[PDB]
Amino acid sequence: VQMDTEEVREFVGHLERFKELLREEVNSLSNHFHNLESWRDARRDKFSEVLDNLKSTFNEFDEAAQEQIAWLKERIR
Repeated sequence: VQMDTEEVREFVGHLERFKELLREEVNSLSNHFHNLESWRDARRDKFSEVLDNLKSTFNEFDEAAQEQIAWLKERIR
């Protein structure tokens, strides 16, 4: 066999935990932020967006990670 399936299984598991953790952590952070009633200048607005470009980047990572996980699981046979 070429690939080492045990090594690959372990990485897949880790990729899975990492991508579930980050989505839950960024939702958490975002729900907290948008729930601040008293910070509402143009700075809050500048961060709202910085948070949004983080959220977009994670979900693109998420999508790319899911497709790699699929390929690797297939390779495993």
